Amino acid sequence: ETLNGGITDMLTELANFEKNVSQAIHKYNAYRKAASVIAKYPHKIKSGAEAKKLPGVGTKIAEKIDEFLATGKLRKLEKIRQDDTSSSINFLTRVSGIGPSAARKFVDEGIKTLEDLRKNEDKLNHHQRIGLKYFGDFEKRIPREEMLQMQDIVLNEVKKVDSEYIATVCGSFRRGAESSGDMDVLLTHPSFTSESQPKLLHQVVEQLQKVHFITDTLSKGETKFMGVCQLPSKNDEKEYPHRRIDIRLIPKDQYYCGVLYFTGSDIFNKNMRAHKGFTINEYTIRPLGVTGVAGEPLPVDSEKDIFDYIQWEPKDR
DNA sequence: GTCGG
DNA sequence: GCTGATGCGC
DNA sequence: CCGACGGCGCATCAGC
Ligand SMILES: *P(=O)(O)OC[C@@H]1O[C@H](n2ccc(N)nc2=O)CS1
Ligand code: NA
Ligand code: NA
Ligand code: NA
Ligand code: NA
Ligand code: NA
Repeated sequence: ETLNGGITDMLTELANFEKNVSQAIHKYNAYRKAASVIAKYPHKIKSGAEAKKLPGVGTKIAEKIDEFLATGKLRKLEKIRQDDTSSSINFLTRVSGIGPSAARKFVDEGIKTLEDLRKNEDKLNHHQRIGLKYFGDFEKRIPREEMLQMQDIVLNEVKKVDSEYIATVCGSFRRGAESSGDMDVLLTHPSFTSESQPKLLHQVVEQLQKVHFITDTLSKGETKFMGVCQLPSKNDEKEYPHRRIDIRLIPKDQYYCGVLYFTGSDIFNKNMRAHKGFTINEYTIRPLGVTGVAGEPLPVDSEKDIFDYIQWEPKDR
């Protein structure tokens, strides 16, 4: 599955410059679509024309592939990689909270590196400071073992605040994956429905700060919390990395739609979405009509009440 | 940049 | 001060 | 040729 990796690296490299430097998000997704269709292609590509056959690979990406195969490089990438301005803008967006627009502004003012960021705490907002502070940790994957320990803590403390909460760690983790990029937790409580927040999210966040699991807050409102956490390590062991954790308060009757959605995979979702006359979003499933007019959303008490309706487990996905 | 109305 | 627009992460 | 390409919660900015 690494058979066109040079081609795939190139395309992802091009993708990020469109996103972070050119600010062309559709070009970004075009290069990424092209990269992943190629990454799944079971042969070593020999020509751009061979690749052009795949959906998401067009004439310009096929030309690029021909230049890359003939020379092992792309003049445009070589060039843009040398460029002080653009390289810097690209790199700074790796800090969580620095998007393409903040990156450009910093580089305009001569702030180009992490050091530069450090020397100017004042010019960054809260999220950006936390992303700087944990820059290295956030780029690390989380082994399954550590996620299990993190899960242990979350369920214990959620249940302790109130035994009637229901919390589920979603993401790749729930799919059995050997590692994860962060922790996505979905939270509900029987007294929170589509027509209902009484500090339900807040008092959970607070409990996990109280036992020193949550260490920082990127953002926090009534339904979505974004922050940082860390496992305790014993007296004379090296610290675990700081880790990203999100917690979502969803109403009881949308939980399982939410669960499914944040369970992923992104691939299987977009897939089963289009796959019959039903439409699905993170919240609900609605039946259509003639034009395609969504009727009222259907009740749900489980994940598998949804595997009724298209005639369609997380292990697989 | 690629697709498709 | 308040409303809506934009930036951002995912 | 020429528009679609994803949408939503929170923080923060621009404007009144
Ligand atoms: P994060 O990287 O934790 O992804 C998990 C969930 O998937 C959904 N998702 C992923 C990527 C993007 N671009 N958009 C998106 O909605 C929601 S968070
Ligand atoms: Na641009
Ligand atoms: Na094609
Ligand atoms: Na960023
Ligand atoms: Na995730
Ligand atoms: Na992730």
